[PDB]
Amino acid sequence: EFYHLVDDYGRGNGFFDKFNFFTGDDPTHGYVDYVSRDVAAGAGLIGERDGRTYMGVDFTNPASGRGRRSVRLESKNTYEHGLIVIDLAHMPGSVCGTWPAFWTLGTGDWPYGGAIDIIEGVNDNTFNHMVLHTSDGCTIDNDGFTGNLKTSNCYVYAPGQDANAGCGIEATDPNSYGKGFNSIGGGIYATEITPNGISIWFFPRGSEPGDVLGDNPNPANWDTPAAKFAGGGCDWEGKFNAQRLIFDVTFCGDWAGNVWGIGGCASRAANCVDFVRDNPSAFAESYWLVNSLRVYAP
Ligand SMILES: OC[C@H]1O[C@@H](O[C@H]2[C@H](O)[C@@H](O)[C@H](O[C@@H]3[C@@H](O)[C@@H](O)O[C@H](CO)[C@H]3O)O[C@@H]2CO)[C@H](O)[C@@H](O)[C@@H]1O
Ligand SMILES: OC[C@H]1O[C@@H](O[C@H]2[C@H](O)[C@@H](O)[C@H](O[C@@H]3[C@@H](O)[C@H](O)O[C@H](CO)[C@H]3O)O[C@@H]2CO)[C@H](O)[C@@H](O)[C@@H]1O
Repeated sequence: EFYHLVDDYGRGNGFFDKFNFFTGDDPTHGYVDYVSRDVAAGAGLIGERDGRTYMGVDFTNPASGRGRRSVRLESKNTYEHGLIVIDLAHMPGSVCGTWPAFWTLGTGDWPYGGAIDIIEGVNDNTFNHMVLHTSDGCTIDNDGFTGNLKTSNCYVYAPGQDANAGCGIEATDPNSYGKGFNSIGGGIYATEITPNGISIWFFPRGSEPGDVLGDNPNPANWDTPAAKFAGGGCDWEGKFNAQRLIFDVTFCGDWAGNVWGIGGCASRAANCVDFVRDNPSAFAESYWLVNSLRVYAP
């Protein structure tokens, strides 16, 4: 009745076995060096921490080569429709120079498969930004969510929007991302994909509904989502195909690197790359700590 489990990602090596580790140059052109599973384990970038799954970055060595070492995991399995529930004890902090993201990417050529940014932000951001990226012909309505809509056109080249800004909604809770999120011991992000739209709920630690982690969660009875992407201005079924889950932490690049000098991180260094390269200790908080990752289907 409602939803049923299709995949419990487990923890540790069993969890890592369900992902492919991306090691190519960063598609978002950041100052990052994505390493293999073996190199990551050898550098302490991945592992298990008291039953929870850890994924972080190099906060020890001055960077060299492509950039600061990190990992990008992309799930082996993909999902058409469903409910993605992640319980995090910790997420990458609001650290200057960083650009963490837990998101989904459709199959096929970009951007026809669509993409969903569930948890994403840059540098010293306070609020989480939930965003969709699609081909042309997809805009969203203004109701059904607690967050504040920033952009309404999901097309990667929407007319007056920055390139690939997509259609984003900003959370109103300062504990929805980074520093605040970690200070309260994290929380739960549930993402629902249907042929009529996408919804994302953020439940700060201890405020989650009693069935969110169980066998049959029912979003219909949950409080208002933080972000809802729906409306007749988009063919929801056609704009998104099978999605794979992705975890990553990049540095500088297209977004973080370009807004480095405009925000509160500007005074830290002349530029993002210099900061990330010479201040390894600043990235200790840039890690994911997963309590559980479960995917359900209608
Ligand atoms: O166009 C050249 C490459 O595109 C790759 O697709 C990328 C896309 O280019 C990139 O902008 C996008 O970045 C993601 C954001 O859209 C959003 O979803 O947030 C993500 C997390 O921060 C961010 O990475 O990612 C797309 C998928 O990697 C093609 O994959 C690549 O083959 C092609 O050369
Ligand atoms: O290209 C040089 C030019 O960059 C401007 O900064 C842009 C950057 O180029 C864009 O790629 C970036 O876009 C972000 C998206 O990639 C992201 O997915 O979503 C965010 C959120 O709304 C987008 O901002 O935006 C920045 C800032 O507009 C510099 O401003 C400009 O001076 C420089 O010449």
